[PDB]
Formats: sequence, C-alpha cells, structure tokens
Amino acid sequence: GSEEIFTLQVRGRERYEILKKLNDSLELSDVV
Amino acid sequence: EIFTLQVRGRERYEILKKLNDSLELSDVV
Amino acid sequence: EIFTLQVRGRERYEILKKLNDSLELSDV
Amino acid sequence: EIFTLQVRGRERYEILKKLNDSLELSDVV
Repeated sequence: GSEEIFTLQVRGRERYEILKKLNDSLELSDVV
Repeated sequence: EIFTLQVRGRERYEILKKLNDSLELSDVV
Repeated sequence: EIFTLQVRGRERYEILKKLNDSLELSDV
Repeated sequence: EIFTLQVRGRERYEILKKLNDSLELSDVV
C-alpha cells in the first residue's frame, strides 16, 4: 503493498493552505 | 506558524516537498 | 477565464502541468 | 525553453504563478 504516509512540515498558514489544496486535489484526481 | 501536512504516496510527497522547500527558500508565500 | 502561464524549463513545466491537470479534475 | 500552461480560473492561475515564481527563485545549485 500500500501507499505509505509521509508528513511535511509547513511554515505559514497561507503556504499550508496552498499545499493542502494541492494534496487534496491529487488525492481526488490521482494524477500523482 | 507551523503545520503538518500528511501525504499518501511517495511520488505525491516528493512533488509537495519540492514545492514546500522552494517556497521556504523563495519566500513567495 | 483562461490564463496563459509561461514556464521556463522542462522539469518545472512537468511539475506545474501535473498540478494543473489535477486541479482540472478535482474542480468539483 | 519556454513552455506555456493554459490555466482555467483566476484563483488556480494565481496559485500556479506563485509556485512558478518560487521555483524560478529557488532554482539554485
């Protein structure tokens, strides 16, 4: 097998929100 | 302010890591 | 509603294309 | 070596521009 879980530490709320939206997008689209 | 972002999959992690590290260096946001 | 983004370099393009394609699909 | 991305929507475009600009600035040896 299964995909493993990895964690990224992000500094800044605006930066986090962008990266979260990308992560969530990729989960839905499965592009990566 | 520090957050954790939990990512499924090594390839997905690698793309987000590249972006995070880039943003830390550039300070664009 | 369509905007052109100029990107320098293949690796940079390939990253951003993956994201753009993903966002097109997850835009619900 | 210029590529173009067609991005639909202001908000999406603004995110991808920030990332592009960041990756240009963090492109260091």
